[PDB]
Amino acid sequence: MRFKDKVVIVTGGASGIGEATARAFIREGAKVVIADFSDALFIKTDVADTRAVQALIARTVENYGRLDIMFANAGIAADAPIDELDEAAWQKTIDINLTGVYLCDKYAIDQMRSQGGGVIVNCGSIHSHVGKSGVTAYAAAKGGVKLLTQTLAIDYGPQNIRVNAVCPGYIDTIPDDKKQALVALHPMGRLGRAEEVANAVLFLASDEASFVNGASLLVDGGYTAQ
Amino acid sequence: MRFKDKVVIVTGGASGIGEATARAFIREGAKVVIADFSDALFIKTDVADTRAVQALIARTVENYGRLDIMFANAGIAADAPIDELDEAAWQKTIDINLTGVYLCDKYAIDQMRSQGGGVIVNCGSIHSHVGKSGVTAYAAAKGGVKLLTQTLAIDYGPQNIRVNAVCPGYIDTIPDDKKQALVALHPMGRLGRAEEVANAVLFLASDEASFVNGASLLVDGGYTAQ
Amino acid sequence: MRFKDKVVIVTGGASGIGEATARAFIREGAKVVIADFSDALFIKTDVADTRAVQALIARTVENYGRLDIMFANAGIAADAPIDELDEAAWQKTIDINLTGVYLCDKYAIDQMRSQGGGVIVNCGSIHSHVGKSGVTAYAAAKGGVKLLTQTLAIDYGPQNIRVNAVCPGYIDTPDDKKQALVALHPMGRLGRAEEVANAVLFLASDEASFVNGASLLVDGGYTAQ
Amino acid sequence: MRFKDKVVIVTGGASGIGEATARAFIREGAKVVIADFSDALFIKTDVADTRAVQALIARTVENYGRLDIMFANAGIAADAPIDELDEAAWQKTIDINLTGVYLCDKYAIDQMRSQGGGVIVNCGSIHSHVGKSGVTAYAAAKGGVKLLTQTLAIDYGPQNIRVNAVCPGYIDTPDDKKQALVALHPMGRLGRAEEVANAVLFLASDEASFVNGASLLVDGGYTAQ
Ligand SMILES: [Mg+2]
Ligand SMILES: [Mg+2]
Repeated sequence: MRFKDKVVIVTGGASGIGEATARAFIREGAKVVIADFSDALFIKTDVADTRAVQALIARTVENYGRLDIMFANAGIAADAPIDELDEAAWQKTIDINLTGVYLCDKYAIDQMRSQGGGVIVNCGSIHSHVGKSGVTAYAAAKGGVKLLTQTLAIDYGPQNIRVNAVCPGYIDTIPDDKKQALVALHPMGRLGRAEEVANAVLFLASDEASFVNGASLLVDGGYTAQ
Repeated sequence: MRFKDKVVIVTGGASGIGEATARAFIREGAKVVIADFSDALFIKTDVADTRAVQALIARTVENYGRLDIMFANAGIAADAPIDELDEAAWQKTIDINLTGVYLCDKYAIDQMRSQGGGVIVNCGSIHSHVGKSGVTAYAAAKGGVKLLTQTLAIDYGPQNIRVNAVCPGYIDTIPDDKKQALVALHPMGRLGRAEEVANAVLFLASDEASFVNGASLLVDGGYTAQ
Repeated sequence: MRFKDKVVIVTGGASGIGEATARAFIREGAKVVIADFSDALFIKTDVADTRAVQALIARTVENYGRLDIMFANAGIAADAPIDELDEAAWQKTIDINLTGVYLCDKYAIDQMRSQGGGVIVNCGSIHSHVGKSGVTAYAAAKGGVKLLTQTLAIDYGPQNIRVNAVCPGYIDTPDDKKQALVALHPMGRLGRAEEVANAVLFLASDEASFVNGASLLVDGGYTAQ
Repeated sequence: MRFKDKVVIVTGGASGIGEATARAFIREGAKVVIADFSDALFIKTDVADTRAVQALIARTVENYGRLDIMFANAGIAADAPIDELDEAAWQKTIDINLTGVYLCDKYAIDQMRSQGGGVIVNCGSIHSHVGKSGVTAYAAAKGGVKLLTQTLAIDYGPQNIRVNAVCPGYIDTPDDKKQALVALHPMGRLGRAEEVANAVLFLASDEASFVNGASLLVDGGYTAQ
C-alpha cells in the first residue's frame, strides 16, 4: 500500500479512468475524494466553475486536514471536424478539459505550497501530441494541458511540487467497424483498459517517480510511436 | 512577387509580427486585410467574438471576391505563474490566443472549402513546445494552437487546404537584465526580428511549401533545440 | 516483489544506473545477469561486439531457461563539440551507445519471440530529445536509440513484446560545473541512479502493460523548458 | 535568384532529392558541387569515408574559394525488421546516413568557422520523429541526424552558422504498396523531390535567418497524426 493516509482528489472520478484511478488509490490506503458532475467521499463539482473547484479543495482540507495528490482528470469528448464544430461545443470542451485543469491545478497548488509540497497528475491524451480527424476541440484542450503541465513543473518544481501528465490512447469503456479502425491505430493490437491508465497515474503520483517532473507518460500501446 | 492578387487576412496585423507580415504580403502584391482591436484595408475585429470574425471574413470576400490566405496571429501576452494568475487573465488569453485561432480558422476554412482550396498559417510559439516560468496561460493557449493546427491539417489536407504553424522565439519589439536573460536562452545570441517571422510565414503560405502540412516551423534561433 | 523469478539482463551493470537497476531487480525477486566491460551473475561483455552479445543472451537462457526483460543500458560519455570530436571518438560512442543497443535488442527480441513475449527497456537520455554544447556523438546515439525504440515497439508490439526507453537527465554518481548542470534541472538537484532504476522497473512491470514505444523522461523538468 | 555566387555542396546529388536540390540551387545562381558514389561540378565521394569527405570540401574550396552551404543528404534505404536486419546492413545504414552526416557537417563547420559563417541543412526524415514497421536502421540513423543537428545549432549558432534539418515524408521518385504509403499522408499523395528542394533552399536562405536547430517537416501531414 503505497498511499497510506495520503489525501487524494480525483476529478471525473465517477466513471472510466477516474473511477479506476480512485479505486486503485483506495486499494493502496489513500483517503480519496471523487469529484464529478454526478455520482470514498463524493463531492459534486463542475470543474469549469472556479467557486466549485475552490469549494472542492476547501472541503477536502476541512475533512482530512491536507491535500497530498490531485489527479485533474475531468473531461468530455464531444467533438467534430471544425466545419461542423459549433462555438458552444468548442467552448464546453475548452472549459472542462483545459480551464478545468487550470482551476484544479491552481487551487491544488495553493494548498500544496502552504504544506511545503505535493504532487499533481494531469490527464493529457495521445491528443496532447497528435491530432486526428474530427478531434478538434479535444486536441486543442489536451495540447494546452501538456504545455500547462510543463510550465507548472518549471515554476513549482523548485518548491517540492511535481507536475506530470498521463497521456492515454483509446481505452475500452460504438459500431464494430469504428472500433476495429481505432484498434488498428494501436500497434499492441487492442485498446487499453482503464486500470492500465490508473497504474500509470499511481506511478507518477508515487515516490517511484520522485525525479519525474514536467513529463508526459504515454499509455497508448504504441499509437504515437508511428 | 509571389503573392500577386492573393487575398490575405492578417489578424493582430496592426503591430509586431502581424504588421511585418502584412507589409511583406503587400510588397509581394497581395490584397491584404489587417484585422486588430485597433488601428491595406483595416477592419476592427475582436478575434474572440464569433460574429466579428464572421463579419471580417464576409467583408473581405465582399470586397475582394475570395480569401486565399489566413494568418491567424492575434494574441496577447499578459501572464503570471499560476498562483498569481487570476481567472479573468487566464480566460482572456485563452479567448484571444486559442479560441480566436479556432474562430478565424473555422470561418476561413468554410470560405476556402467553397473555393476548392486555400492556406492557413497559425501563430504558434516556442511555447507551443516548451513551458517557461510565469508563462502559464500563454503556453496553454499555444500548445492548443499546435494541436488544432495538426487536426485541421488532417481533416482539410485531403481537401486542398494546408494548415501550418509558425513558432517564434522571443522577438525584439523591459529591464536590461530581463532582456539579457532572454537573449541567453537563444543560441544565436540575439532575439529575432519581426521581419524574420514574416519571412517564415510567407514561406509557409507559398507554393514553396506545397507539401508542408500540419507542421510547426520554429523561428527561434535554437531556443527549443536545447 | 514484482519480479519474482523473472530473468533480467542489465548491460552496463557494474556501475551507476545499471548497478542500481540490477540491485532493484534483485530486491524484487528477479534472477539478474549483469553485463559490462568489467566488474547476480556477472558476464563480461563488449556490447559493441555481436558475438559477445549473442553469447550473453545464450548463456542467460542456458542458465535460467528464458529472458524476460532486457535493460539495454551500456553507454559511454566521452564527447566534444564537433570541431574537436575525432572520428574514433564519434565511432566509439556510436558503436557502444547506439549499435550496442541494436545488438542487445536484436538478440533479446529473437529470444522473446521464441518464448512468446517479453519486455525491453532501452536507456535513452534527455539527449534523445535535446542537444547541448559539446554533446555531439552522445546526442546522435541517443536520438538513434529513441527512434529504434519506436520502430521496435511498432514491429513487436503485436507479438506480445513491449519496447520503451527511459530518458534520464543528469545523475549524481568540479563545483561550478555541477552547479551549472543543476541550474538546468527545475527540481533543483541532479537525479539519483535509484530514481532511474525506479522508472526502469515501472516500464518493465505489468503496471506498464499498455506502455509501448514511449520515452519516459526522468529529468526533474530539464526538457520541459 | 537568392543564391547568386554562393558555393554549395549537395551530397547524394546524383538522384532524387539531391538532384532536384542541386538543380534548384543552379537555377538561383549558385556554384554547385555534386557529390555521390557515382554520377555543376561532380566529385565522386563515399560520404562514410573521412578522407573522401575532407577531399570533397578541400576541392570545393580550392575551386571556388569558400563553402557557403552544405546539404548533407546522401543516404541509403535498405532495411528490415530487426529480426531480419543483419549487422552489416545495420552498419552500412549507420555509416552512410548518420556517420556520413557527422563527417560532412564536421568538415563543413571547420571551413565555415574559418571563413566567418555559413549554413548547413541536414537531410532528416519523418523517421527522425516516428518509427515504422521494417524501418529499423534508417529510423535510428535519422533520429541521430535530428539530435546531431540540434547540438550543432547550439554550439555553432553563436558563431554565425545555422544548422537545420529538412524532414521529408515519402517522395515519389508496386501499386498496393504505393497506395498504402499514400494513405498515411493526409494530403493524398506522396511528395515530390522538388518540394523537398524548395524547403532546403528556404532553410539555406537569408529568409530563414533566425531558423536554427529546427526540423522542417515536408510530409503532407504524416507526422501530425
Ligand atoms: Mg503518428
Ligand atoms: Mg529546452
